[PDB]
Amino acid sequence: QPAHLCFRSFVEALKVDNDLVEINTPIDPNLEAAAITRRVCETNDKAPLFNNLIGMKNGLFRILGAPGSLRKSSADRYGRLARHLALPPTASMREILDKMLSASDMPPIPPTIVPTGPCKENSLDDSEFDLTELPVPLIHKSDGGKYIQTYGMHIVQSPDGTWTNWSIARAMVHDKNHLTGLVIPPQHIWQIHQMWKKEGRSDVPWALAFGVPPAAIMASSMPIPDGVTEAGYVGAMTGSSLELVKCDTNDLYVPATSEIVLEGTLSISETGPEGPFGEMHGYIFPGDTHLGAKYKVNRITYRNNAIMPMSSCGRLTDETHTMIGSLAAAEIRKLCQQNDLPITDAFAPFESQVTWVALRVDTEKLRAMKTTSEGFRKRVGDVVFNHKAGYTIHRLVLVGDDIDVYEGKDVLWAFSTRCRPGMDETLFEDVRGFPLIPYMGHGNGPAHRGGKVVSDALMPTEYTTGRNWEAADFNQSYPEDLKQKVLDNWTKMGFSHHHH
Amino acid sequence: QPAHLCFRSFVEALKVDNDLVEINTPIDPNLEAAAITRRVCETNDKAPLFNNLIGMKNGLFRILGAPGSLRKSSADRYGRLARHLALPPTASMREILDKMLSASDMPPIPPTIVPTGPCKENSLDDSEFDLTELPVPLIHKSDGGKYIQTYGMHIVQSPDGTWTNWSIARAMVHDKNHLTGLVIPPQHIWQIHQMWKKEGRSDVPWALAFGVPPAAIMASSMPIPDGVTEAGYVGAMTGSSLELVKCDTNDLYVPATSEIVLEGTLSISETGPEGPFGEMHGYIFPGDTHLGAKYKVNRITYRNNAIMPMSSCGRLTDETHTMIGSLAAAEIRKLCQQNDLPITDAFAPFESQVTWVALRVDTEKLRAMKTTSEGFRKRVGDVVFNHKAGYTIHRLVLVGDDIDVYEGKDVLWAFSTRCRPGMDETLFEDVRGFPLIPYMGHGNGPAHRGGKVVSDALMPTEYTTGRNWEAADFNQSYPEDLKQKVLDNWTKMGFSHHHH
Ligand SMILES: Cc1cc2c3c(c1C)C(C)(C)C[C@H]1C=C(c4ccccc4)[C@]4(C(=O)NC(=O)N=C4N2C[C@H](O)[C@H](O)[C@H](O)COP(=O)(O)O)N31
Ligand SMILES: Cc1cc2c3c(c1C)C(C)(C)C[C@H]1C=C(c4ccccc4)[C@]4(C(=O)NC(=O)N=C4N2C[C@H](O)[C@H](O)[C@H](O)COP(=O)(O)O)N31
Ligand SMILES: [K+]
Ligand SMILES: [K+]
Ligand SMILES: [K+]
Ligand SMILES: [K+]
Ligand SMILES: [Mn+2]
Ligand SMILES: [Mn+2]
Repeated sequence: QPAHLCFRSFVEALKVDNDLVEINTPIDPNLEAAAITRRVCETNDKAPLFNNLIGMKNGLFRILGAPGSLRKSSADRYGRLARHLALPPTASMREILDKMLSASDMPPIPPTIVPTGPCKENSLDDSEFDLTELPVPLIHKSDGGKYIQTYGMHIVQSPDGTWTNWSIARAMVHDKNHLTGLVIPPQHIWQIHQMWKKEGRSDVPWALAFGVPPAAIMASSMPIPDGVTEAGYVGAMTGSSLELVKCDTNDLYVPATSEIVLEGTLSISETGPEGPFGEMHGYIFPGDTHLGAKYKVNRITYRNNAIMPMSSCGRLTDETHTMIGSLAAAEIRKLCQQNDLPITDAFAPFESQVTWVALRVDTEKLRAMKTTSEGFRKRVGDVVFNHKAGYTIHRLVLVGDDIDVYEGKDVLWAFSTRCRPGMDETLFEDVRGFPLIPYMGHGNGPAHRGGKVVSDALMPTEYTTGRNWEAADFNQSYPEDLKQKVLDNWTKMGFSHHHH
Repeated sequence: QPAHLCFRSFVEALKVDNDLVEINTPIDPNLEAAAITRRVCETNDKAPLFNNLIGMKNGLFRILGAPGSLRKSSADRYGRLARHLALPPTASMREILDKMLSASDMPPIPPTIVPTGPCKENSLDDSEFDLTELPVPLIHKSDGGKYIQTYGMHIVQSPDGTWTNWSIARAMVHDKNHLTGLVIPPQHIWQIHQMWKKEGRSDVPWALAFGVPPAAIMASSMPIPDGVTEAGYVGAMTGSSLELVKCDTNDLYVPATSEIVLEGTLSISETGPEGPFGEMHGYIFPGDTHLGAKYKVNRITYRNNAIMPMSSCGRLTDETHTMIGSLAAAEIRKLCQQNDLPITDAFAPFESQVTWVALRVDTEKLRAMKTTSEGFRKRVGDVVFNHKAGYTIHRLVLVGDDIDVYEGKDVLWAFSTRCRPGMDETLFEDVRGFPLIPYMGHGNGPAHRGGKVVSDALMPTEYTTGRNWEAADFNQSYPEDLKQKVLDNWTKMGFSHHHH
């Protein structure tokens, strides 16, 4: 099966790419696996595959860390993401995000039901498993639980059957047969939960599939529109209908090649302690347990020699940056264009801890609008900050066409030199805020409201007559022939490879 | 003579350090020298010494580019700055800035007058030179003149004789015997000019010395206090009285080993076209000529085989970042401490185009103050933004003791995650602004006023009870023994030198 359609094949692809380290000696899921993975993420090393995890029994489980993290070379920096999508390993960020957006104006390709698959190779009923007995990792030393769920896909469906959502949200072990996890507005798992709670009749049928098709976990991490079933979006993106099998204990459908499947319910009434967790912005606040949603597990099914993917998230760079930020930026780009805003590109700079998105403006189109910074900033911020795709993003930076928004150095240069603090900004206090950012949930103001800004790094003439500067750089401040002469003579003179 | 006391010796030191490329074939001062230098600065390469400059006659002149720019390795990143100061080439930024601040509570060591020196080896009177005939560089293709002066020291003295100031300010050739240049408030060359203009009797006696003692050019780039003669500050810093010789045509004194000396006057009445110039923030606005101050040159004296230092300034990284930003930050650190503010460190992040300064706070001392963010931000911003040392800086970022302000990644992390836009900031509109920043002089508001902000990246408990988080990083989220085990086993497992 292709790597983008089968997690087991994706692991082989990473090996084939010389992007895997297999560790066959015993590794402790209590911190050691996650520490190794953390170190990998902070240094852009090869992904670790822990084949001998202390506490693994009856095939549950191996761990793959850092599945969507960065490679060291520039040329295949994003190669792990490209391997989620059947793209060449040298694919650019633009190409990855375009692939992720491509299904937005295609007909869905609904999934195909098949009678069985590898995820049915083994099973454990409610008398045979105990989640406290599995080698679930402690990912950070102060975490409030062992976070089994950092890179699986929750599956929930609307009461009326018309929308089946796939998404990543964290969850930790509560006891032998329950998890607790984050289920917060405006996320689709929360929106569907609310539908069930208003109906009031039953708990939500649920499945959590780990080691799903890589193309599916990418969509699971992306804020595609309300009401859109991710399976059909992934089908359209990949050009193939995804093969799904029915759960044994409910009528939800999981990818046939899922490594591990939990089947059960998401309660409409119960909660339990959840968190704290070392999170995407780089922090844990020890002891800050909150209540979270409570999941009951009724059945486990799994592949022979099952592999659990794990995100050891925190400071740069891991899945919470490469996937959450970039995929939100992609959706924001489209949202802006659909609102008739002249945005060509969007990216969440890693340097901002993916709390900013830089929006590249087609300034020819901007000039034709005959508008001003105040007006344009307000329009852009209303569109983005009032939409779910803008939820995680607290600062938008508008830049003109000379800036490559995928290059954080250039975004920072533009922001720092072209946006006058205060005057060239509009603050938004009456929008949904993202509480996970420390300055929100642990800050001086309301955890759930405000704290957002549009920072206009467009220069005045970009609205009127056109760019009126040249950069004081090698590229722009010397003629072509001279630049070429310098480059041609560079090593000859005494001064100091793309792949590497 | 020691490298920090003699520019010719400094050039030898760079050679000895394997930090020089001598170019002995013809190089054009029309753009080519500066393009090579620009490329060096953008790639942290070796400094270029142009020994065969097209248009050099009768010993005027060779060029050294990139005299204060960065080296590629991390271990001796700041080695060129260390070589200005007699510090080991591995000196940290903290050590360099402490050296630069050390003379602030020492008695000055006034200079020593000597009868002659190398700067007297050759002379040209007013009938023998023509500044349009010298190999003065065109540094950027759209510059409004050939900028002879990018790394020399202007020397002017108060009318009463009590203060002799040394400073860097740009100047370009106007005609055979005049320059134009920037002379703007609140700079000391401007303050002294104003004294002469109010006296109204004569033009200002002036000298411009190129290739001065490196320790002197560092002080020339630093906003030491009003009224303080840089020569005595440099004497105290180095522990040695600087040797100066008298000008021939006026009673000012220049370093004995200066490579090139211009003697003349700075007019109290005349101006001429000045600029545009590709500047420290990375931009030129072609055609934006302004009037500038006008200098008359009466005499040139120079060393045999004179060398002109040149800054090919613009985008990162050159002298305008390494020296202007860092030396302003140093002075701001001291200013804050002298105002009883609990600041331990200050640095202008390169990523901010040296328009921010990050201030590291001793949060134990902060807690004892029993204050709030609003109050503290206002206090800090009043101190800094009302002082000349804060002139160039438009954003102050307050960070706690876990952040190394010399590491821009960590400043950006703290800013992005700990400072809520708007609420955690105080804007300052009624302070002097720095017009050279594009969003000031070419922006939407007053070029000379406002546009400043204090951004508080201290978290709430840093004011009260103490830090209440741990980072989600390898360092903080795993115990010491485990971290060490991981590191010890890193290469054994399959994963991937300080000097490199
Ligand atoms: C790639 C990835 C995504 C997420 C997470 C993680 C990884 C690795 C971990 C490591 C588990 C960290 C936490 C931290 C998380 C977090 C919480 C809120 C917002 C963003 C992140 C969270 C989480 O617990 N809760 C959450 O509501 N969304 C999460 N997302 C984002 C989420 O997958 C996207 O937003 C997506 O669009 C959802 O789908 P839909 O609702 O649009 O169908 N989660
Ligand atoms: C290291 C360096 C410093 C400066 C410059 C340059 C280099 C290489 C060039 C490349 C020529 C670019 C321009 C760009 C410049 C610029 C203009 C205004 C502020 C900052 C920079 C300027 C300039 O034209 N005018 C100016 O008033 N100050 C300059 N300084 C800063 C100045 O040396 C310090 O501020 C110092 O503290 C002065 O001494 P004092 O007055 O305190 O005694 N100049
Ligand atoms: K999703
Ligand atoms: K602007
Ligand atoms: K000075
Ligand atoms: K704050
Ligand atoms: Mn969804
Ligand atoms: Mn001074």
